[PDB]
Amino acid sequence: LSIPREFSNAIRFLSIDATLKAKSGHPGMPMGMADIATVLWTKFLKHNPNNPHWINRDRFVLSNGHGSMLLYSLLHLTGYDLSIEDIKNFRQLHSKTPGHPEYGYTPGVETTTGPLGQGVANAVGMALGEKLLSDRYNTPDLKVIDHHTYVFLGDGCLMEGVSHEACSLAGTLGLNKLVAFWDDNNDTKGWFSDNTPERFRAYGWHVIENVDGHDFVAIEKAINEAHSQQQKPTLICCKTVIGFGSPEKAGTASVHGSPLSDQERASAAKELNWDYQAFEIPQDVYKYWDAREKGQALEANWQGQRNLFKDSPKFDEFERVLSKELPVGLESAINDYIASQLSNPVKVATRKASQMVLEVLCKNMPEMFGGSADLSNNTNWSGSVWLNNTQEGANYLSYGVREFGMAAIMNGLSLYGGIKPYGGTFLVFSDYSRNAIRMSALMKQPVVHVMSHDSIGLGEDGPTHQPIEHVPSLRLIPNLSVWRPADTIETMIAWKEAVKSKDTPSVMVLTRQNLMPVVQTQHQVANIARGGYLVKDNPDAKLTIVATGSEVELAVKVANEFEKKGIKLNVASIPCVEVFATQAHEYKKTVIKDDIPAVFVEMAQPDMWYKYMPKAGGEVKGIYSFGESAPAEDLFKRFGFTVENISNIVAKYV
Amino acid sequence: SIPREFSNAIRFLSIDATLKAKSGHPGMPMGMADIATVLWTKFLKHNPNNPHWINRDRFVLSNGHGSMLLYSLLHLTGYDLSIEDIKNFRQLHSKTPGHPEYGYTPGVETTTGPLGQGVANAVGMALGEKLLSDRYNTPDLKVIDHHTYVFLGDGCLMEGVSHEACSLAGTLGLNKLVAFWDDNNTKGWFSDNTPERFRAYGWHVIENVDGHDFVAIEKAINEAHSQQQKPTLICCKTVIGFGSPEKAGGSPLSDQERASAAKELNWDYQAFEIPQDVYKYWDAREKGQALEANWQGQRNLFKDSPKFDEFERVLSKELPVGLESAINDYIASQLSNPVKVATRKASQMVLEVLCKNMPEMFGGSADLTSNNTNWSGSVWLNNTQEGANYLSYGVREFGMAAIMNGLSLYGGIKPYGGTFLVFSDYSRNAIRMSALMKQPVVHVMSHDSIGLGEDGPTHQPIEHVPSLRLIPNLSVWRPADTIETMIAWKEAVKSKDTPSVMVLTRQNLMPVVQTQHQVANIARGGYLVKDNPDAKLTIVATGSEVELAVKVANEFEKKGIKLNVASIPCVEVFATQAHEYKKTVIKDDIPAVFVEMAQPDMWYKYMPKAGGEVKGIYSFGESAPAEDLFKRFGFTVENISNIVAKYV
Repeated sequence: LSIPREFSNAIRFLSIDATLKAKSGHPGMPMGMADIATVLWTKFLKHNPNNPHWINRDRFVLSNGHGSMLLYSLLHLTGYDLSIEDIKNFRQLHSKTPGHPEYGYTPGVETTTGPLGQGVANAVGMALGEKLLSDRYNTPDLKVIDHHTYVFLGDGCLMEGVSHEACSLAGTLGLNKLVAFWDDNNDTKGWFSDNTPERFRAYGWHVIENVDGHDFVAIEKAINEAHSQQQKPTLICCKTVIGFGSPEKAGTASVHGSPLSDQERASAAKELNWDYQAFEIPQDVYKYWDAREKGQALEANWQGQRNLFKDSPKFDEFERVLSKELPVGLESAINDYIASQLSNPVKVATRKASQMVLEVLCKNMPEMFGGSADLSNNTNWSGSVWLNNTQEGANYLSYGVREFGMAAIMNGLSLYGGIKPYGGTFLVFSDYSRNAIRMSALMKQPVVHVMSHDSIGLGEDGPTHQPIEHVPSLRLIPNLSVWRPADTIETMIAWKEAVKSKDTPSVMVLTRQNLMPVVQTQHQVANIARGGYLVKDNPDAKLTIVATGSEVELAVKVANEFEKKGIKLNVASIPCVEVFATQAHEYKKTVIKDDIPAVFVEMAQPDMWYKYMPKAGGEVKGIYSFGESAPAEDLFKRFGFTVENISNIVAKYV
Repeated sequence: SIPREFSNAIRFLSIDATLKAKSGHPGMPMGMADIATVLWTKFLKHNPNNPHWINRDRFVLSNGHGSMLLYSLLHLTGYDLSIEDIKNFRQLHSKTPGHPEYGYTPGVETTTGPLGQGVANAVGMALGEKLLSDRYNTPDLKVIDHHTYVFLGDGCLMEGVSHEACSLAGTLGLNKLVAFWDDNNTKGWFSDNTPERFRAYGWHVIENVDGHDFVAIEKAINEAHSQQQKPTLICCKTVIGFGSPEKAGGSPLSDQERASAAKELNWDYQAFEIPQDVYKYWDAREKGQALEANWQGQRNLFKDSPKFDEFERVLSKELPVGLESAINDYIASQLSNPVKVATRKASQMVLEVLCKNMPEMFGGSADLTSNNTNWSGSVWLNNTQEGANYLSYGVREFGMAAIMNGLSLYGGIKPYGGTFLVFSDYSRNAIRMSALMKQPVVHVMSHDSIGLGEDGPTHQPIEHVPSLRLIPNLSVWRPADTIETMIAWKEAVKSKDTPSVMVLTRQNLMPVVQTQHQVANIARGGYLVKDNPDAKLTIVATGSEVELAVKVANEFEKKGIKLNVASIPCVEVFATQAHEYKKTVIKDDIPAVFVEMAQPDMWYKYMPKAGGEVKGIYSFGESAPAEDLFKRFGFTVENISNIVAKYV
């Protein structure tokens, strides 16, 4: 039953040989962690290479940088559809083997890593997912969800603040099926001197210190100990030698950089008694590693549980949430809400409009899992049950003041399956969580990032809290829909589009201050989903005011003033530029007519609006400075967002 | 020895100001008033008549929902912050904005709002004191010697940037830094053993200090001062809203609740009324004026020392007189001896010159270990303190940026620091705060585009350049070659009130600057690399795309068609130029094609009357060698020529 080093050395040589060929990538960390990986993957991991999508598989995340070949080696050796040729094309065009692992095509890659720290937070989100689905669907007689989450992490991950956010939260939530392995291979002394075990005990984790990461038996015992934990997530502190097996390179961290020379490879092969040439793996080694037969048996055993679940009360819901389809009754519920708003219009902040909408969505969607990062701006609904207080039926989480951690955990929840996460903070704090938002876009995960307090209209908190560049800065991120609704019906349509989206995350940009309703007609409702539409449509319009969010009501008031003077204006609302940009050419030119001027009005940095300037010309009115601490009314006067000032601008053209 | 009446003064100014503003939070000031009273009246070395006194202790309020605590302290000790100012809390143009802002309010050391960063700024200020004291003190004469204090709250501790800054402060042994934690009456989301965490960082921790017991507080601060090697965290148990019968344990109190607190705390004064005995206890002008006068004598003893002139120059924020000639010589050398290098390498070559001439420059990078931020004279603080002019911050991009803000505020130090451009997403708000605080920090950002190749989409910027151009008061330089890189760095170090981002390539680039007439216009942010009277179209480009534009123009030249080529190394500076110049560089009556390996939607602003189009990138990047990516994304002489050929 003992594991010969030969079997782990297969990882070391595939990693060395691949990086040498690519002249790019790093073999040090894979050489350091190969024995740990061998024990975990061959003695514990529950997985099926023939079905990387098996819903009860253990989840594995490689969070730490460089060392991508560790994961590709594991997937190849165990029999996933990742070939020796793919390994020979590590870091080349379109391959299954990019320099950093990418979720979505390579079989068995659970998340996209590269930026440090976020892999650990994604793993936290995956472990939370397992907890949530097991709670939702298991019964005393039948467990259909029951598995672990494993993550490998390094010193760089531990230095990153997002690791503090995610691991502090993992400890509070008691994610006992989360097991982390730290590659403790240390020049870090000059800048990294934390007592890491003490830090993790401070988070309420179980910590296993001083595990020899090159001793197969010690590693196995540590994993056994981790499995016995009923209450706390576990950190296994694995002492390793970076570049283990290389007499010349072992322990230098220069091996954490460049590939090995031809001569160093041969020297490593001598030191390790490895008899094989580049990319050659003997059949004996493949025989130990291949997990196809065992994995088929594991899934077949679990299928027995799924069959027992057939026809149970929550079976149809389970199938539906896993399929990612919306409930059949949602459309009718949404139309009823919109009809109610047309009948009895209200003047409310869009943060409140969003809360009213979530009452409708969450009643109808058991998969929705909300949250907020504070010490909850309208992210809760009447039926919210906070996981902080209650395990039973939990559908909401207060993340504390952890904006980046919240965003990266939600990426893990989205990847996990059966869950539609959304989570709120003030829009300025998108600066803290920015790269996790980008990652939701890159991984095509339709997370909803709810961002309140969207402009100088928030008033007295002042310039540190007032967004200026934020809305357009988020518009620049590929594959991210930025919705900035004007009123309760625009807010409903924006959320509908956001939850319907299969592959694109959204930002929901919401006001502090109350706004008068602007949508008047059922005809406008379908056009709101087109991202831009006419609030005022006059055949003899002389100019278009184009606005979003809180500026649409300002535009209407100005159009009212000009109406009195016998001058017709059009008013266009563009609640989502990204969506509007994809519409038909003819449609876009009906909303922003090409042969009359346009004035673009938005309380944000307005340079991007010149893209939409009609042939007839016009100008943009935005904000280019930081804000000020004052009541909202005084700020609107100071920055020129007044009926009088916008009228004076329009007057230049008509 | 301290009557509660004297700390209750902070409580009532805070309650009364927030009630009048109908905005703001009196709870935290009510909880921390006794801790602040001991600190400020028994320990803080300061001069209300000169908030810029070089050897003052620095105080930082990191925590939110507590602005009135700081305004009360400044007012009572005698700073130029009046009762009238306090009556205008949160009102337009007042000296008492809702969150403290550096620059106008006297005695406010940093701008705080977003949580966690105050702590990192304080770490930077304590690092600053250590650097200047190492540079200028001798065993016989201490010119710089003072403490750094920071108040912080639960939200600050939950933020990741607190982990980055406090981990590093422990490693660096900043023993003159003392932090106070408002551990007030949330285990559902915050259950850390905070003392154990801080001991794990190498801090000295004082637990269970009663925050309403004046004697216990003073004992704790004395204990912190005895620390020779570690920064100290003092854990203070407080009652939020302390003094209020209805609220004790962020909304302004009602008139009725104010009257109640007053009865409870035995405060018999009206709104904003402060009695003589309170001012007599608190006012610090006499003791402060003498503190400074004494020190200005130590300063005068320093007058004969070899490092005195330098000390005075860096505190003044003046550049050395020989710098201008050194830079010109460099530029003339490059025109005489062109080389094809990455701008990352050009930047390192420039720093050789700048750092040799400017001892105040303090570099750093965020890694385990291709920014090229070190120069041959680099001495890493991680290895030795004697002569240290560089720090490895570890994998701590946000903490590095926030610490650099603290170093810049501190004085006598010109920080710059490097990470990959994509990771500006991690440190983004600290970059914004450098802009808001008018601190001329240089944020050095390498690996600027899909040109970095194999590391792939998680590492390749797309939206980053334009996303940073949107930040108010931030100059984004994207130089094309060695001379543009030198001019960009020159402008960045000359800037008094505006931070810069230096955007640099991984991959090599051929020289584009040819003449001194061009050199003279690079500092205008945009200029013509090729200027032809018969030009049919302009290719407008930045950074690595300028050489592509030049190659395309040279191909058209062979067929008898002349093009203009404009290089725009800094859009923010170009935008400030005269109208005539901008419409000369981008000639208004011929089409333009904008070429840049970034999201290009902002370039429509510069489209000439004659029209044209943009060529940028709208998708994520990809893992492949750079040459293969340029073919897929269309950044080739062939494709750009095909676009130009639509117009000419």
